[PDB]
Amino acid sequence: HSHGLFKKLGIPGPTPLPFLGNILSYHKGFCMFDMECHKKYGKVWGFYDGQQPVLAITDPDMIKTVLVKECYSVFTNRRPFGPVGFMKSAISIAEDEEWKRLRSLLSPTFTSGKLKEMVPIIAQYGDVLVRNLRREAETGKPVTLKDVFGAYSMDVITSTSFGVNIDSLNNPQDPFPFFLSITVFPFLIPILEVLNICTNFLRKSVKRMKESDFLQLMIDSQKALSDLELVAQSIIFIFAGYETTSSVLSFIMYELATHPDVQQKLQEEIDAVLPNKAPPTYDTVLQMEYLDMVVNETLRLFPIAMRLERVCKKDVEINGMFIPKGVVVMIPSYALHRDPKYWTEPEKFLPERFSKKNKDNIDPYIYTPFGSGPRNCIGMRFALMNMKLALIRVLQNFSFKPCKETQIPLKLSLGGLLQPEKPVVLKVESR
Amino acid sequence: HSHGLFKKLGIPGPTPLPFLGNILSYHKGFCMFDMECHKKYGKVWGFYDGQQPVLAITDPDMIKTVLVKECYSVFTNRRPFGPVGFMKSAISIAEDEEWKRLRSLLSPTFTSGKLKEMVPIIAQYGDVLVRNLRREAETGKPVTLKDVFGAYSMDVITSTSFGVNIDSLNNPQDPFPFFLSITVFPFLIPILEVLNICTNFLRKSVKRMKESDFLQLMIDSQKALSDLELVAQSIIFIFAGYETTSSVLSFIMYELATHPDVQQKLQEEIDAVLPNKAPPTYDTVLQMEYLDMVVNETLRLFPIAMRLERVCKKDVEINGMFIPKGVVVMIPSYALHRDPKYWTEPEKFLPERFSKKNKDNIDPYIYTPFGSGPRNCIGMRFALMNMKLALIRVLQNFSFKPCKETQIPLKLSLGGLLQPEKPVVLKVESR
Ligand code: HEM
Ligand code: HEM
Ligand SMILES: O=C(N[C@H](CS[C@H](Cc1ccccc1)C(=O)NCCCc1cccnc1)Cc1c[nH]c2ccccc12)c1cccnc1
Ligand SMILES: O=C(N[C@H](CS[C@H](Cc1ccccc1)C(=O)NCCCc1cccnc1)Cc1c[nH]c2ccccc12)c1cccnc1
Repeated sequence: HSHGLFKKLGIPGPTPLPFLGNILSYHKGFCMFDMECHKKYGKVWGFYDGQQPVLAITDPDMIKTVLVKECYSVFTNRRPFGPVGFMKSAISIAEDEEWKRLRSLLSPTFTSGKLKEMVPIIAQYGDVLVRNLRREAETGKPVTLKDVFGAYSMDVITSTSFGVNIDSLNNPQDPFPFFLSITVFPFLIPILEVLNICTNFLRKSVKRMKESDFLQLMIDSQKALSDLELVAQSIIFIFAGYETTSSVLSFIMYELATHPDVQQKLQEEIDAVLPNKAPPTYDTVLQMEYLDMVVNETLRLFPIAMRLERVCKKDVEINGMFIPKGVVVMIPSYALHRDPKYWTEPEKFLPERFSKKNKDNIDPYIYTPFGSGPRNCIGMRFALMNMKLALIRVLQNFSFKPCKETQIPLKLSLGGLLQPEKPVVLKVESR
Repeated sequence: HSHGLFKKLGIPGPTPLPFLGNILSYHKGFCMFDMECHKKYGKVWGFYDGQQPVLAITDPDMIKTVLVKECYSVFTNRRPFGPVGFMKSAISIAEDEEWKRLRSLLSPTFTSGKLKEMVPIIAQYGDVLVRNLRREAETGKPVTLKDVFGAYSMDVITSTSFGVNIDSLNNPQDPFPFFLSITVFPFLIPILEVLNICTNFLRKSVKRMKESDFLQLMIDSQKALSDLELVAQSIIFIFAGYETTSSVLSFIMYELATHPDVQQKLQEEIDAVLPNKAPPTYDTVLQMEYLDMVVNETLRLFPIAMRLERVCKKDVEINGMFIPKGVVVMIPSYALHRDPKYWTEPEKFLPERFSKKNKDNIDPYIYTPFGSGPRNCIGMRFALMNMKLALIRVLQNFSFKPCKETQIPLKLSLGGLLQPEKPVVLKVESR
């Protein structure tokens, strides 16, 4: 019934099938859908996830309008996500006024100082990361990167926010389809919101963080903060600092392997700023510009978010286009990062895109790997530091080459989340 | 899970059973529940319709705060009602900005002038109402009031808004449980919102009001007005002008019958202002004060709405009480109209409560038969005029006495909506 909203507004888009909308088109993944749609319809198009209208925009001013200018007023919240349960109070899932309070309460966790407090602490598990890697390198056995990176990433997040120290080769107490049917049956979300389909593992263990850091800064600031809400924020932070940190690290190492000129040119800078394999510090990391380039260029090819979303909470007319209340506005971050109308040879890995000679010819509303505006990635600065500190210690000791079973070229997960089809396996040699 | 919100806030209320909340207590009707709860817990209490917290308030300043002071900001919308379908666009069901536009677009329908245009037109079907009554009076047969009143009321609404003239003794083309399960399964509302469970009778007939009045004033003002939205507003107006007008008229005549001193004292005023059985006009109706008293006192005993409701759309602290977002605030209009801490002998029918000698000792936030603030009854003035014009022509010609089968004392419908258990049947004699 509601499948004529874009036929009405004169906005092009793929013809939706009843009930399904255009979800059958996701058979190649969200990214191949947005890339094709970006070609088919232009700067603006609209489709339907079930009965839910999605408006895709690609205009830098419209994107600046949505994510920044009209954030607090109209585009405060993301698509409703359920069933969540108590996790409705998580910052990334909370809406309107409740989200504003959580954003203020958790913002001072990633100040330039609180991050600088974390550099002496992060410098530990990188040496566990090297020593765990020196074992699988002295034996000529190819290495699953996400295993030893995730083992590292998990070690970082548990201490940077709480303080628990665990080598992630022994028992790691941290375990963690149908979401398609959720889009045809979003009416089933409130259904599952009563049968408590939301494990009690950390729901009582992290709840029993009696402690009698991020965990410190929460009870210290407790219209204040709750406790079951404190657990939910811990779950969000623990996931992000693990999966996002590890997945991107595998992405970077795959590119350094298939582009050995970029791997050596980066190794030459690390030994320069840090001679005699010096331990990386807060200020020596921010000095390395080629490392910043390699990180940014990998995030162009693999923005793990793929899409930025905002629910339009009332009728508006942004940049000369009427947008009705309830529409989910979408920024195809993946399709924008590979749009040839902005990037030269956009499928190629070229870190020189982000050189200070060329970093000005890049629109920060086309390149948006961390979002933008008041609801951008809250851990953007931390994640950049945690990854870079990891990249320094690893490349200071090991080089990386492709293996026989290394998937070249890498296929993206044609499924839901931005991951590789096959895991990233590379040979590791010792310098 | 959410059954501790009032246990937390220190707000008293009946202990909710899981899933059901306190809906089993509705076995005597909403009114006997609110009256008892008003006694048990005092100025403020809270219960649960399923999993849905309801906060009942009785404080005149708090009521003034909710319905008027913080209407546009926090208490804009009523409880979500579904499945509705296209009727989501009806003014009484629409929310926030969409409702503001509809309220402005439909407000000038009931100006003092547009109503005055309707007095010469309403004066027709009252004579059909008398002539239909003179037949069942010359025969000594008791009369079902709501039949001949509803036949009258329907005749008024179809012409006052569109223009169609029909004696309501021939075929009337206007026909019109589980809502309890809706409260335990409000998660099922979005479910039914896709299977179009919302007849096409006027959905295409009223949609085919080509006309090529309320209907006039809609296309004339067509960020403007739509057409399927035009149908929905017609359905709302047609129901209200029928059921509310007829039901209250039966209520008034029952009270005049069981209180013949009030019936004669009212008949004496009507013949005074309108001698020689003069036709009532706009200004002769507004002059009759005892008729205004009888109308108001009946609306005290039988406020057909029973309850006023507002969804609290964000955290607030009104009159020194914190109220969390999502709570449905409720004004027990029925229980307030019979509260002995404001009314003397509140079960007795005493029109002298509203005499200009005593109409000042009445708080207009305790007596709220039409709501209050920007979202009060939009047809308040019209309905008062339509009923009073009907009461004049009827009492000018007939007196009313109780019958053998007349339910004395009247039992209210222990069910959902404010109606009598048995229909109102009274003997009609000719003056
Ligand atoms: C390479 C690593 C990461 C990338 C590329 C990334 C990217 C993003 C993006 C694109 C968004 C959405 C922004 C928007 O919609 O405008 C986001 C949100 C968010 N990120 Fe990250 N992120 C990363 C790591 C992290 C880390 C380490 C944390 C640790 C706490 C984190 C916490 C969050 C939270 C809480 C949100 C939701 C913010 C809100 O709704 O207010 N992320 N991230
Ligand atoms: C004796 C007759 C009537 C009584 C006692 C009555 C009472 C009420 C009450 C108590 C409300 C809710 C106000 C609030 O929540 O604050 C309401 C709303 C409403 N009434 Fe009436 N009403 C009557 C007749 C009518 C008539 C004849 C119409 C014709 C159009 C009408 C149209 C409406 C509408 C559209 C609303 C919803 C207003 C909104 O949501 O903005 N009513 N009425
Ligand atoms: O994963 C989606 N997330 C949100 C809705 S809640 C989700 C809840 C969650 C918590 C923990 C683990 C998985 C899921 C969440 O809290 N995730 C951020 C936390 C980690 C993180 C990841 C990346 C960067 N930083 C931090 C929409 C979204 C759209 N675009 C985004 C971009 C970035 C972050 C979130 C979003 C999504 C999954 C499937 C279907 N629909 C939505
Ligand atoms: O009937 C409820 N109505 C609303 C929700 S939508 C309802 C939709 C409707 C339209 C037509 C016929 C029946 C129902 C509506 O449009 N009705 C006003 C129109 C007539 C009218 C009646 C009286 C006075 N004026 C005009 C809540 C409400 C709460 N208190 C009120 C007081 C007055 C009006 C509405 C409300 C209710 C029924 C069962 C369960 N929940 C809600």
